[PDB]
Amino acid sequence: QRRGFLFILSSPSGAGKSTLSRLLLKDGKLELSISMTTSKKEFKRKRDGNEFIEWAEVHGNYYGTLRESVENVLSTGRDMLFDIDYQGTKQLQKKMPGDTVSVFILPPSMKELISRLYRRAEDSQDIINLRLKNARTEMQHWRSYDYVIINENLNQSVSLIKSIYLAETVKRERCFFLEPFINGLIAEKI
Amino acid sequence: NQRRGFLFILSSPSGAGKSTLSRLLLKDGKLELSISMTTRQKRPSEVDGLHYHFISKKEFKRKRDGNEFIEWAEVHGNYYGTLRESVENVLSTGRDMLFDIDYQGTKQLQKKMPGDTVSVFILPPSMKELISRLYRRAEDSQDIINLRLKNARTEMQHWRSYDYVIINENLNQSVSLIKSIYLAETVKRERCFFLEPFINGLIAEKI
Repeated sequence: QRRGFLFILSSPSGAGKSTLSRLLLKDGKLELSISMTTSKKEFKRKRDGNEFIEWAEVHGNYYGTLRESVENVLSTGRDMLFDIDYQGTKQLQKKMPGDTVSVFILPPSMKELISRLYRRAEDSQDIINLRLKNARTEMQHWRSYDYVIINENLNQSVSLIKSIYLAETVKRERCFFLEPFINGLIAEKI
Repeated sequence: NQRRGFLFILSSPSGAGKSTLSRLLLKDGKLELSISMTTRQKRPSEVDGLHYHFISKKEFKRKRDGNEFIEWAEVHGNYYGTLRESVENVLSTGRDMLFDIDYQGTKQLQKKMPGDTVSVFILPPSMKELISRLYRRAEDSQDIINLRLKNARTEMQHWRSYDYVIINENLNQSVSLIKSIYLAETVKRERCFFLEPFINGLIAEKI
C-alpha cells in the first residue's frame, strides 16, 4: 500500500544508541540494516559500482549498506532503522530522496552530556573529552535533519520519535494506494 | 515563541468524522480553534462565536475589500473566511491553530504561508460507511444525503493538496494518528528557529 522509508536517528556523542534503538525495534515495525563488513575487493567493487547507499571506515574495517538490500525492504512497505552519524546520514539522504526521514537528538545541556559520559566507567577523562569534541562537530550538522528533539526526558523522547515515525507512515507522497482508492470512493455506485 | 506556530488544517468529506476529531483534538489545549466568519444564516441550535461569527453578505464583502481575510471561500453556496488578524494574534504567541475548512481555504493558506501549514485529509473507509455515518448523524432526509455525497466527491478530488491523508477506519486510531502528526510537526527542524542559538550555546559552553 505504501513505500517504506529509512528511519535515520543521529545523536551527538551517539549515547544510548543501543537503548533508544532497542526501544524502537521492540514492536517490529522497523527493520535493522545488516551491514557488510571487512572481501575487501568486493567492497571496492561494490563501491565502484555504486552498490553502497552508505559506507564508512570504523576502527580499521569497512562497513556498508547495499542499495539492493535496502531497496528490497522498502518496496514491500517495511521500514528500516539507521542509528548512524552525520556522515552516514548525508550519504543516505543524497542517494534516497523521499525515502529518508532523519531525526537529530540533542542533549539538554553539555553539563548533562558530560554527566552521562561520566557514568560509563570504561572511559578515561581523555576519551570523555574526545567524545565531547566529536559531539560538537556533529551538532554543527543539525541543519541536515528533518526533525530535532531535545532529549529532556527519555520517555518523552521515545514518544516523540514514535510520533515522527507514525506521522511519516501516512505522508501522502509515499501512500501510492491513495489515487485508485480515492477514485474508487468517488466512482462507487450508490 | 521558541518555534514557529503553525496552522493545523483538518478536512474531510462531510460525514467522515472531522467534527468529532476536532473536539477531541481541542481537549488538551495546545491548539486554538479558528472561528470563521460566515454569511450562512445562524441555525436555531447555533450560538455566535462558538464555531462561526455570523455576519451579513454586505459585511463579508466589506471585510474582503479591506483585505481582512487571509482566506475566504464560497462553500455550499455561503461565504466563509478567516480573519488575518486572528491568525496573526495566535501565531505571535508561538501558538498553533486548528482549522476546519475545505480545500479552497487550504490552498490559499498554503500559498500565503508556505511552511506554516500542516494539512490532513480524512477519508471514509467506504462510501457505504460514509452514508451509514450520515444517517446516524442528523435528521436524515435522502436529499441532504445525496447532496452531501456529491459534495464529498468534489472535495475528494482535491486530495493532492494535503500533506497527510488518513482513512478513518478506527476512531481511536485516527485520533492517535492525527495527534502523532501534530507532535511530529512541533519538532520539525525548519520551524525551530531557537535551534541555532541553543546549539551555538552547546558548542561554546565551557567544560
